[PDB]
Amino acid sequence: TDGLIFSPLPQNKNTVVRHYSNEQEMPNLSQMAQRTIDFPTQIVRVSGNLTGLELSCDDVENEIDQVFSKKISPNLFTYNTYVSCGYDVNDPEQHAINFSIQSYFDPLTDNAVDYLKSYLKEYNGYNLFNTTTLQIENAKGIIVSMNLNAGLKSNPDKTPFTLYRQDRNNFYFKSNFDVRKELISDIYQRFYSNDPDMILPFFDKWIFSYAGSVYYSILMASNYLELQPERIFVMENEGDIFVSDLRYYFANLCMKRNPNKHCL
Amino acid sequence: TDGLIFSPLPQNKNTVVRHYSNEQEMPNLSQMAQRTIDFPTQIVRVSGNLTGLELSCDDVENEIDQVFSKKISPNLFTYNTYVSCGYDVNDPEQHAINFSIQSYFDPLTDNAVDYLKSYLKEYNGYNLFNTTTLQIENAKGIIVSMNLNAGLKSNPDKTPFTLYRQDRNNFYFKSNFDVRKELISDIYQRFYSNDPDMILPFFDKWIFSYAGSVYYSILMASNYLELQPERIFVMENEGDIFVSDLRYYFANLCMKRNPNKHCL
Repeated sequence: TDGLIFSPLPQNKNTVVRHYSNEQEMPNLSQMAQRTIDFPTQIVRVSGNLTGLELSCDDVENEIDQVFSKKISPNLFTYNTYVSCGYDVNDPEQHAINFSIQSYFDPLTDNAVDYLKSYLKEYNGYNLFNTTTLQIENAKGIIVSMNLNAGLKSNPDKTPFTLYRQDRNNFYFKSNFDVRKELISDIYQRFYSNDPDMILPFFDKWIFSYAGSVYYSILMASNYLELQPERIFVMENEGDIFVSDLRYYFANLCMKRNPNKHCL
Repeated sequence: TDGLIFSPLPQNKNTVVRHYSNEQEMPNLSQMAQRTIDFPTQIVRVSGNLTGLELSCDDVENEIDQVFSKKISPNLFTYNTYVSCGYDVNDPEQHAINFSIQSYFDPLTDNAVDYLKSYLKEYNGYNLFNTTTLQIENAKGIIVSMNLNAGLKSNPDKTPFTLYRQDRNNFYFKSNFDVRKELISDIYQRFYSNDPDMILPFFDKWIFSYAGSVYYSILMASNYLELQPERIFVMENEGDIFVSDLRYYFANLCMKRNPNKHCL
């Protein structure tokens, strides 16, 4: 209802999907302080045609889970991973015909970085089904292009609301780890506050430099806010960006968390 | 008003702003095809503290227009320029205390490229007020992070409306010239259509691959659309991005242009 909400994943016919994530967990700053060096976000964007290989999607997904997903633990990494396998519904054995892996993940500590370098030594480039390779890439960086909605939602259980104002701001980060350490932590600490000396400086930092002044009136009139931090991964090659289908946004139900029913 | 609408940030207090652009001109694909030289988008992001120099904002704005804006003609360039000057409101002369130039522009013809290279040799690095220099930079490329709003606007003359759905999609372009040639032209040609075989394939191309299907219902229910194509200029240095405060969006007042008063 309120808090972090993940967008629904892509719907497709005759597909087994496995989805694994701990990104809903709040950033734990005490844990991330144990990483003392920058490390790039790891990106997987792999797919392949399996037609004729006589694999089942159970085999495909179990093998990917064994060489990738089960090696990335929620206690060492923040990750969001989506593994798809399409099958031939008309094939008497319903063999797989394709698969895809989409993932981003970040080591959370220096020890996690150590583990990661050993995992990569073993599995980067792993041959998947003699069709493609498990290629784990370094994102060069990430551009967050963040949208803010402020408005009045009559019915909190439904999607429509009266949009009063929309703003965009854009920031470059070295990694999704830094996004979580700096931006996501601050959303939790100050975006869900009705203390004016918390939320308005939050607006000045992330929306625009005097947004606190502009939004005081707007927050008094509003009861519902959203932040959509679109994460645009900047890859090494010129012109190569990656935006995962794995999205999240923040809904702020002021009407339910504050006595005055509004956001200030 | 509908079509391209400029959306600068709310003007800071005690500021003189001049805004110059021909970007509201629709793309003419036949004219744009006459350019054979790929050229990067030109970027100006200049600012300086003028406190104590006893300049008026008129002095500032006229000097900038003489060495910059007047030199970039709308018949050789597509440009968008915002020149700001803050003044000391309590100073009896209200002297200037700061200024900024924000601009992006593209040569429209091979001859315009010729003029540009000569203009740059003369004026790149020009001394502005013994405080900073006029620097024109090459954008490496542009990431467009485009937002779509669809909803129900009761009163077309005011801002609020009932938001039904929002989507983001992201694209890389080499230049703003390419953005206008590919995306902006298509906005004019198909987004401003109530032909389902025009607008819904537009959605399939630019929003997401089956957006026509999902939006069919929503466009029948909606009467108001917006596209916010945020242009994130990627500069040469790693981690260096530029977003101008000069934004534009496209409003589509389906109530004013279509017989059944809705977007389909």
